[PDB]
Parts: sequence; structure tokens; C-alpha cells
Amino acid sequence: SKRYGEKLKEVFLMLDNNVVECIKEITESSRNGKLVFFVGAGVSTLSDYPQWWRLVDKYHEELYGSPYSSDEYLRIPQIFYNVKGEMAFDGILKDFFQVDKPTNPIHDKILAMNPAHVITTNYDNLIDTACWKRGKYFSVISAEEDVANATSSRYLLKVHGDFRKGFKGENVVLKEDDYLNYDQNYPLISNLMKTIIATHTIVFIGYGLGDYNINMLLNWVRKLQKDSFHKPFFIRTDPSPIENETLIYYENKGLRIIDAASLIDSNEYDYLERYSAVMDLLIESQENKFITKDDEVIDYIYGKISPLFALQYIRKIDLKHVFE
Amino acid sequence: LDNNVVECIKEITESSRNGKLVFFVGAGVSTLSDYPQWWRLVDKYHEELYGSPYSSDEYLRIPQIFYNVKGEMAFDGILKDFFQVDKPTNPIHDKILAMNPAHVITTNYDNLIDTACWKRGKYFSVISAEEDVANATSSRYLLKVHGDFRKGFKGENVVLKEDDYLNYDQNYPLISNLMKTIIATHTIVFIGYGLGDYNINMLLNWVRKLQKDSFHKPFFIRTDPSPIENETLIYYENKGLRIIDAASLIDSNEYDYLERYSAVMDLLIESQENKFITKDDEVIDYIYGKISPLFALQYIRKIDLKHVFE
Amino acid sequence: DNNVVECIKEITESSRNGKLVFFVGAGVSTLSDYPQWWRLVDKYHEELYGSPYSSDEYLRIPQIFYNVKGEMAFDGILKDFFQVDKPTNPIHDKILAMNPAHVITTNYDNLIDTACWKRGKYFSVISAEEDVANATSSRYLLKVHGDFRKGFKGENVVLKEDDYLNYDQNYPLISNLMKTIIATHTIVFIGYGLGDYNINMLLNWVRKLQKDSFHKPFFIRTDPSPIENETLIYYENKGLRIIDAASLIDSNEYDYLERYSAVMDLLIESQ
Amino acid sequence: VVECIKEITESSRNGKLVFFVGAGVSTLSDYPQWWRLVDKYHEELYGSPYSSDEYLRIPQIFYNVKGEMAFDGILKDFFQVDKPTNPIHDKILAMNPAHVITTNYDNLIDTACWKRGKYFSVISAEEDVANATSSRYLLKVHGDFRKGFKGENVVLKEDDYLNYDQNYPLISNLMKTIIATHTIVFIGYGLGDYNINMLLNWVRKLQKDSFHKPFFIRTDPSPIENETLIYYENKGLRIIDAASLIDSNEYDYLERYSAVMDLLIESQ
Ligand SMILES: NC(=O)c1ccc[n+]([C@@H]2O[C@H](COP(=O)([O-])OP(=O)(O)OC[C@H]3O[C@@H](n4cnc5c(N)ncnc54)[C@H](O)[C@@H]3O)[C@@H](O)[C@H]2O)c1
Ligand SMILES: NC(=O)c1ccc[n+]([C@@H]2O[C@H](COP(=O)([O-])OP(=O)(O)OC[C@H]3O[C@@H](n4cnc5c(N)ncnc54)[C@H](O)[C@@H]3O)[C@@H](O)[C@H]2O)c1
Ligand SMILES: NC(=O)c1ccc[n+]([C@@H]2O[C@H](COP(=O)([O-])OP(=O)(O)OC[C@H]3O[C@@H](n4cnc5c(N)ncnc54)[C@H](O)[C@@H]3O)[C@@H](O)[C@H]2O)c1
Ligand SMILES: NC(=O)c1ccc[n+]([C@@H]2O[C@H](COP(=O)([O-])OP(=O)(O)OC[C@H]3O[C@@H](n4cnc5c(N)ncnc54)[C@H](O)[C@@H]3O)[C@@H](O)[C@H]2O)c1
Repeated sequence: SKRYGEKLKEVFLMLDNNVVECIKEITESSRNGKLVFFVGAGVSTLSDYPQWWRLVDKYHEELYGSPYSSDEYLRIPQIFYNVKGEMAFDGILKDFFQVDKPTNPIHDKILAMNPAHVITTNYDNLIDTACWKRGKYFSVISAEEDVANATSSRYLLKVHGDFRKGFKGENVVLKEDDYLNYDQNYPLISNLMKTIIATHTIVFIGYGLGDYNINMLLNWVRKLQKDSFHKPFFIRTDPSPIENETLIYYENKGLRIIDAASLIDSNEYDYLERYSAVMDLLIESQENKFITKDDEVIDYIYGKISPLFALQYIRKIDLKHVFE
Repeated sequence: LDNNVVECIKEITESSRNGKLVFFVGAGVSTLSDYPQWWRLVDKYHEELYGSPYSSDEYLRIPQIFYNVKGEMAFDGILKDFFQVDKPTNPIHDKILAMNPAHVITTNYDNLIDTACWKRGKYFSVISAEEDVANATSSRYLLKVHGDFRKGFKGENVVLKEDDYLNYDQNYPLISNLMKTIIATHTIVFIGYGLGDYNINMLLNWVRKLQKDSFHKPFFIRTDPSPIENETLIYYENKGLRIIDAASLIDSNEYDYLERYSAVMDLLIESQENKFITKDDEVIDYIYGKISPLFALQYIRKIDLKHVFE
Repeated sequence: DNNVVECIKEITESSRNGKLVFFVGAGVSTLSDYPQWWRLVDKYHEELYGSPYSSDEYLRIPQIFYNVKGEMAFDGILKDFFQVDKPTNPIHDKILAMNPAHVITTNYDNLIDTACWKRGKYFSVISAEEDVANATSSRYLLKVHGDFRKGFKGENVVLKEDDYLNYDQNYPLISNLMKTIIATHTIVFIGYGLGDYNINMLLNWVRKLQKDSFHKPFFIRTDPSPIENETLIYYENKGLRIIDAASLIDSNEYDYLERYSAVMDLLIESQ
Repeated sequence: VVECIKEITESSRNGKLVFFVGAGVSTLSDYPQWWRLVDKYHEELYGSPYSSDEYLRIPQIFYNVKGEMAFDGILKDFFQVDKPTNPIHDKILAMNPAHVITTNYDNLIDTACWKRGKYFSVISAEEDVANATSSRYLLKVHGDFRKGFKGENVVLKEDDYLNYDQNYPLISNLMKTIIATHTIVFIGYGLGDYNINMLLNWVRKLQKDSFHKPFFIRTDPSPIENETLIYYENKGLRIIDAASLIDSNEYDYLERYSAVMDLLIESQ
């Protein structure tokens, strides 16, 4: 623990200026309550939740008997649904996603950032349980109707649905038709997601850069007026570092990319190490662990105290809350 | 009043108490403060374009023709000289504010709602442009979907010409999405709008595409001089609107619009604290609504009960 | 003027070259004593409320009547108002004689159909999705808004507000054919007003085309008064080359047939 | 296959048969497959070398970072070649197509039509739609290099495909009209090709029986899987498989091309 903390401190000390600025911005958004987390399949896989390539390859085994491009990801489930029946599709869905898995530490770190909302394409309930444990209530929206009757100000928006109503394929977006008619089938959910993106600070965690949903979001963001939105933060946790060409392309596309592999060296299959590196960097920056010089000490104290310069006297009891 | 009107009042007041009431204020409320109606601008454009002096499509066409012909400078100058006039804030603006709306969406370019919010001591983050959406300093929005003249009395800051309406979804994606989200997640009351209004019917067309029971029917405060024909009410209520008719609300003249608006506004406000229970069944229903959640607890302190009943 | 004669010369060259298609509207059908649309709108309004129309009302009133009274009443009114033997007015004969490549008509009557049949000029009539795929002829008489060939019902026609709302979804093949014919031929807009809903929709579509990637359609404005200069320039920059019958000749308000006949026969002679 | 060849022969005799020539036919003429040029782009970006997304993205990434000049330079060095027209070109033209629609941006089909004596008003840009001087059309729906080997004249990157309708309204309208008014036979197209699937997505919007189901000539080595065949025939494509039509070698594609084309021609 102490060794890991010291190594994280050294990593922060040798961190690049752009990455430290990104960390500062994310921490400021968290302090302001305007931080939204967009969780992908990486966080779900961190809890060994069934991966989608597995589902697609069982579908392909049923279709052709021998067990995958990105287009295939949507075509194969569609071919199974059409050639086969919806009953077999739903049976596979239930047999595979009808499992109970723990909430890996990345869920805890995501919830510990105090995100205003947690958007996710994951049909699992890991994030819901994680927010239940922490005692903060998130109104879960996974169907069109759920949008209207939202109980709380904080949203847990599963943009692709989930299996709360049942392990049926009409509850989730998995096949090609679901994606083609998503705008027509999920008007309210899509509008809510876009509004949350526009009004909040979005951090993409668990997504590959070439993911379908990320590219769709960037396509939509292209339409927005220049400088009318804040560039979302993209936590990239792929094994190998990010190529400079891809990094520049996707940063010009509208992302501020924090590459986990570029901060901490780890084994090719040590995804949890990279997720933890990024999330722990953010959390410790939140937890004042990385402030060492007296200059940063004065800056932190001033940031906490200066607003109180407007008041004539501050109760000593209040000073406790002033310093959390 | 009629049972359906009382039900609309109850729903509106419950939403206002819960903080989930959004007010969609049209041009009628602004005109209530003598603000120049758009038809005045359209007639001025027609008089400048032709010898002298409008359909719904002409509303957008004549400004568009004047633009294309006489220049953005001329269009802008007409708008500036016609709109750069200070006006007072109506008692109906203050009634709307006193309803405690979560958000106030409006298709008005004036600051009358802005001035009323500033006077009433209500802090709303004003969203009149695309950049304002991300810069919203508060969680309650005063959303001018058609822009305004805060940046300047320019024709590019507001949606007046036909081209502006044609490319609205492309020029105001953030604002349009925000309006649709607020409509979906809130209780919407339309005031100052004609039932055949362009914006109202565009919103109804959008709602047509939603799921059958995935949204709450917006409340439409209709304040035209004559009572709504039963055929029109049937047509528009089947389209997702719950209409509170002011003409049916009270007897009034043909051109006393302030009284018609104030009837509905006051009837809503005074019902804010009204239990709306007269028979014993309603009283017992209200008491059960107050006391049933406490059935989970084994015992309730009597001194606590005062908070249960406010 | 140079403009009028040059436009008519262009029309005649299109006719001679064989790339001429006529977009026939409501005025041409109204000439031969055919109920104007606002007459049916007034009929629906009277049935709805008992007393008597903007562009939006044109669609909404039939839509309101269909929604409340029902589809059966809508179809009954349509039948009793449109089932009638009517004569092919001289403008039909003139347009046919101009040897159009195709006839694209927003009118749901059979007038142009009967004119073609009895005049010897054969067109494959396309008024429904099934027509486009299986049409014997290569030259189409395209009724974009359908007609009553199958039956006097509102489902075969585009009248209500919802019919115009879902036209692209409901008439993909017909709309594609119309736009292709507009792109690949010379369009003469006869029987339409400048502020027409259909004309403005077509101009909206044209606005999205590549700059000077098409030939501006010819708009025959057979209206009572002369066209205002500002309106004329506005609609000429919208991709329309307008030939006005209120400036070509002089007549009174009700001489609509005279305006049509003049603006058509003069072009015919110029060829 | 008998009914499909009967229908194709009927269309050819009547004159209402159109051919959709894909990249496969030009590849037959040793014209580089698209994935080869995608690998070329991927080599100058990351240094060392394919789904549809990457197909459209690698060119897009190179265009964005490297610039327009490098994109056009690679295009010029990659397409400044002359390739003989296959016997497949001649066989396809032997049916006297009403129109020929191809996504290939080469000039193989133009030269084949010239040599065989047929005349098609080749359309490859927007301004060519109005100026066409014939009812016969050769619709190059993805542009051409006739105006020069410039990136903006063709549709081969992600941005081009995304804004195709907004940039090719007339060409898209003409293609859809030709498909609706004719019977279409697809030749040299991947059964899972992006353009073919976009066409199928558009077709699923049309009302049932309002269009002739297009013929898809599949020339892959292995026979089309029964599940894939059933799915893509339900979608609206009548699939004729050359792999199952006659046994063939894996890398000998011309044999299946000729098998299908000559089985259609001899069926005349
Ligand atoms: N062709 C295919 O797409 C395919 C098919 C079957 C299996 N696989 C294998 O599955 C493995 C992982 O899933 P994927 O293929 O969808 O990755 P992916 O590259 O498609 O998804 C990448 C994103 O998901 C996260 N992620 C990926 N793998 C993870 C893992 N094992 N644990 C935790 N987070 C992970 C990463 O954070 C990354 O941002 C890969 O090694 C892949 O080779 C791939
Ligand atoms: N061409 C024109 O439309 C035109 C031009 C000049 C005058 N007028 C007449 O003057 C009045 C202008 O209003 P409109 O026709 O645009 O209404 P409208 O029907 O277009 O607007 C409807 C809404 O505006 C409100 N409203 C209407 N008139 C109002 C007024 N004078 N003061 C405050 N609120 C009002 C109503 O509450 C109603 O909900 C109308 O009575 C109209 O007949 C119309
Ligand atoms: N539409 C209405 O609500 C309304 C109200 C009063 C009068 N009118 C009548 O409408 C006619 C023209 O006005 P509009 O353009 O608004 O009508 P409209 O909506 O019928 O326009 C049809 C177009 O066709 C041509 N046309 C018009 N009347 C014709 C006729 N009798 N025969 C042949 N062609 C004709 C003109 O180009 C006209 O613009 C006049 O006869 C007028 O008496 C209509
Ligand atoms: N996940 C993936 O997508 C994946 C993975 C590994 C390999 N591959 C593919 O293996 C491919 C081998 O070729 P392919 O069959 O997939 O081609 P293809 O996918 O480009 O199919 C193109 C079409 O053109 C025709 N064609 C293909 N090759 C031809 C040739 N040499 N000559 C004439 N016509 C030809 C084919 O019959 C097919 O109709 C590579 O292009 C590569 O993309 C794909």
C-alpha cells in the first residue's frame, strides 16, 4: 500500500502538463458536482461480466457451427434473431447475462468521484449496486418510460437498456436493428444523454477509441457549434500506449485523452492496473495526496478560504465544513 | 369549475410543490405587457417591400423576403428600431414566477421574463444561445429557445425568418435538445400560445414520435376570447395536450386578455395551498396519503406529527 | 423584354431536344370546373363547426375532420365532392401538344389521364408505390399526391396534414422519381402559386442541391395582378424562372383561362 | 437459379436490367482492392499494417493528420495505372444493360463500353446529372478521377460516406430511381459489403412488393452458408452463388465470375 502510494505520487510528479491539467479539470468538476461518468464495457469486464465477443461467438456457433469485426458485432446477433427466432436469442441472453458479479474497485472509485450522473451502455446492474451501497440514490433510467418518472436529480442512464424488466432482447440494444432504430426507439433516452453530455463534464472510462458508441457520440458532437461544448475526457486503458497519430486525430475530434498505458507500465493483460492508475490519480488529486510544496499548500488554503472574505466573521464550527 | 379543470389545477400545483413545473411562455404573455406583436414587424416588412399591408407561412416568408432583398443590415435595423423599447413586467410574469417553476422556456426575444426574474429575486441561468448551455451557472434554466437580443439587437441572434425555423434543429442543437429534455422530464404549462401556433404544433409533431405513454401531456393555458370548439378541443387533447380554457373559465369581453390570463393564473396560485377536499372521502384520502408512509415505522412521536401535516 | 423571350426560347429548345417535363398544379385542373382545394377545406370546416384558409389550415382542417369525424366520413365527403365527369380544358390539350417528356401532377383527378388517353399521347400513370416498380411505359404521368383510381378514399391521396407529414416515409419511390425527373428534365410549373406549399417544398429541396447543378424550373404565374418586383427577384433567386401572365397580357380578375391559354400558346408558337 | 436467370434474361431482352458493378470486378483486372490502399494508408501513419469502420477511418485519419496533399498524392500514385478490361466486363455488357451502376472510381467500365460499341452517359459528379445527354446511364456513385486524382472527387474516407447524401443528392436520387424502375443484378460485391447493406437498409423502407428483388451474384470461394443466404434473401436479395454453382479454386475468382455471367448469357 505504502509502496503503491509512493509510486502514484512519483507518477503524478513526473506526469505531463496536459495530463495534470486534465486531472485538475476533472477534480474541479467533481468538486462542483458537474462531473458525469460515461462507463463502457471495460468497467463491466473488470468484474468478469460476460464480454460481447463471447455472446457474438456463441451466436455464430449456433448460426454456422464454428466459433469478429465491429460490423459483425451487430450483424451476427441480427442474423441469429432473423434466421432463428427471438426465443433462442432471448434464451442465450438469459443464460449468459443471468449472473451475479461483484462491483470491482473501479466502480467504487467512479462513485467516489461524486459524479452528477453515470451514463452507461452496460446492461448489467453493477453500477446500480455500487451506488446503492454508497448510500447515494441514483434514479435508474433504462427504458423510455423511466425518463418521465425520474425520482431524483442524479441519473443512472443506461442508454442501451438493461434486463430489469427481464432478460429479453427487446429490453436492450444489441443487434443491428436496435442500433439502426435507436433514435426512433429511444428518443427520450438519447435526448437525455445528449443533454447530460452538453451540460456536464463527461469522462469516458471503459471504452475503446474506435468503439461504435464513441464514434456516434463524436459524430453528433461534430454538429455542435464550435466551442459550444466542453471536450469530454476519455480514459484510455488499452494495453499498449496510444499512437501519436491516433491521439492527435481523436483529440481534434473532440476528446481529451488520458492514456493509462502512457502513465504506468503494466502487463498486456493487466487492465485493472491501468484503470486503477487513472482512477487513483484522480481520487488522490481529489484527496490532497499530491500537494507537497508550500506553494500548493497556500493555493489550496486560499481556494478554500477566499470566498469567506466576503463575510465579516466565520464561526469556528463552520471552519470545519469549510475544510471538509 | 369542471372536474377536468380541477384535475389539471391539482396536477399543476403538485408539480409546482415538487419543483417539477416548467412554464412554456409564448408571445401572448409578452404582448400582455404591450410588447410589439410579431404581426406588427411582418406588416412593417410588407409595407417596406410593397406599397402597403398575415398567414402562418407569411409570418416566416415576409421577413425572409425582406432579408434576401433589402439586406441583413435593413432587416436588423427594422428589428432594432421596433424592439429596442423598454416595457414593464406584467402581473402575469410575477404570477408565473410565484408558481415556482423549475424552468421557464420561452419563445420570446424580450427580457420581460428576465426582468421579472431579476425583480422577483429569482436566479435563473439565461440560455439564449448555443454557448450558454455549457456555461449555465445554475441548475434552473430560463431557456429562450428562439434566442434574444442580449448580445445585440441583430437578426442573427433570434429566430424570426423562415430560414431560421428551417435550420433551427441544425443551428440550435444544444438548445433544442435541452428544451426537449426539459419537456420530457418536467410538467409543462403553455401560456401565451395559440393552439394553432407554429411552435406548439412543431412540439406536438415531435411528441407524436414518442412512446405511447412515455411522456406527460403538457398543460395548455388557452386564453383566446371565445371558448374552444368541442371539435378543436377533441383534436388537440388527443394530440397530447390538456387544455385549460380561460374563456370557459370566466365570462369576459373580446379584447380584455389580461383578465383572461389573470383568471387562470390566480385560480392556479390560490389553489397552491388548497387541499381541494370537500367531501369526507377526499379528506380521508388526503389523510391516508399523509399517514400511509408512516405505517412502516413501529411508532411515531406525536410531536413529530406536526411536520407530517406541515 | 429580353428575359421573357429568352426563357421562352429555353423552353422551346427543351421541347425540341425532348427534355421537357410539365409539373401541373391546381390552377390547370380548376380551369375545367374542378373543385379548388379550399372549397373542400371549407366543406370540412362547415361539417366540423358549421361556418367558414392559411397554408396550415389547409392541412389541419381536413386532419381535424379525419381525426374526429372519422375516415369513413372523410372518404364520403371526398367521393361526393370529387366523383364527377369533368371536361378536359384546352390547357390539357396545349400541354399535351407541347410533347412533354413526363407529366408530374399534384392533382389527384383523372383530367390529364383522360386528356392523354383521348389525345393519343400515352403515359404510364404512376400514382402509388406499386406503379413505380411495374410501369410498362418509360414516360411517366406522375401523380405525386396520388389519385382515386383504386377508390375515392383519402388513403390513396395526399390531403391531410399527416399525409404531408409522412409523405417521404409513405411515398419514397414517388418522391425519388419526382426529384430525379426534376433533375434530369426541364420543369414547367403550371397551375401553382408562388406561395404554394408544394412549390416551396420543392424550392427547399432545390436549396440543398449543389450550386448551379440544375436547370431552374419554369414557373407559369397565371395570377390576376402583376408580380411585385421584390417577390419576383426573391423567387427567381430560389431557382425559379417565372413567366407571368399578368405582365404578358392584360385581362381582368376572372380571365384565368385566358392567362393559361396565352402563356401556353405563345410558348407553343415560339417553338 | 433457373427463375433468376429467366428474370435476368427477360430484363435484358426488354431492356429493364441494370448491373451493380462492385470493387470485385475491377480487382479482377488487378485494380488494387480497397483494403490494399487502406493498408497503404495505415503504413504511413503507424508504420506497419479490416472492418468497415477501419476501412473508412484509416483514410480519414491520414487525411486529417497528414493532410489533403498527402492523401491526393497517395491516390495519384495508387490509381495512375492502366488495366485491361476483364472478360467479365464484356460479359456484363453483353446483356445490353439499361444502366450500369458501379462504386468503382476507375475508368475500366467506360473503356469497356467504348470498345464494345455501347454508349452510356457516364455520371460521376453532381453537375454531370443535368448535362447527361442520354437515357442510358453509367452511374459512378462514388465519384471518379476524370477531373483528376483528387481526394475531393471520390468517396473513399469516413467523411465522404457520412456526408454522401448531403454532397451527392442528385446521384443518390438517380441511383435509387434506377434501382426502383429496373431489375438490379449485383456483381463483384461483398455480401456483407457496406454499400450493399446501406442499399438493403434503404430498401427495407419501401413497401413490400413495390420493388423487384435485386439479384446478388456471390462469387466467394466457399458456398454461401444457408443461414446467411436465408437472412440476405429475407432482406430482399435473391442470391445466386457461383461457389455452389460450380466447384472452383480458392484464388480463382474469374472462373466463378465467368460461370455466373455465361450461365446468364447462354440462358438468353
Ligand atoms: N475481434 C474481437 O473483437 C474479439 C472477439 C473475441 C474476443 N476478443 C478479445 O477480447 C478481449 C477484450 O475484449 P474486447 O475484445 O471487446 O476489447 P476491445 O478492444 O474490443 O475493447 C477495448 C476497451 O475495453 C476495455 N477492455 C478490453 N478488454 C478488457 C478486459 N479483458 N478486461 C477489462 N477491460 C477490458 C479496455 O479498457 C478498452 O478501453 C480482447 O483481448 C480481444 O482480443 C476480441
Ligand atoms: N395578421 C395578424 O395576425 C394581425 C395583425 C394585426 C392585428 N391582428 C389582431 O390583433 C390581435 C393580435 O393577436 P394575434 O392574432 O397574433 O393572436 P394569436 O392568435 O396569433 O396569438 C394567440 C395567443 O396570443 C394571445 N393574445 C392574442 N392577442 C393578444 C393581445 N392583444 N394581448 C395579449 N395577448 C394576446 C392569446 O392569449 C393567445 O393565446 C389578434 O386579435 C389579431 O386578430 C392580427
Ligand atoms: N384560398 C382561399 O381561401 C380563397 C379565399 C378567397 C378567394 N379565393 C379564390 O382563390 C382564387 C385564387 O387565389 P389563390 O391563388 O389563393 O387560390 P388557390 O389557392 O386556388 O390558388 C390556385 C392557383 O391556381 C390558379 N388559379 C386560381 N384560381 C383559378 C381558377 N378559378 N381557375 C384556374 N386557375 C386558377 C392561380 O395560379 C392560383 O394561384 C380566386 O379565384 C379567389 O376567388 C380563395
Ligand atoms: N474481420 C475481418 O473483416 C477480416 C479478418 C481477416 C481477413 N479479412 C479479409 O480477407 C480478405 C480476402 O479477400 P475477401 O474475399 O474478404 O474480399 P472482400 O471481402 O473484399 O470481398 C470483395 C468481393 O470481391 C470479390 N473478390 C474478392 N477477392 C477477389 C479477387 N482476388 N479477385 C476478384 N474478385 C475478388 C469477392 O468475391 C467479393 O465479392 C481481405 O480483403 C481481408 O479484408 C477480413
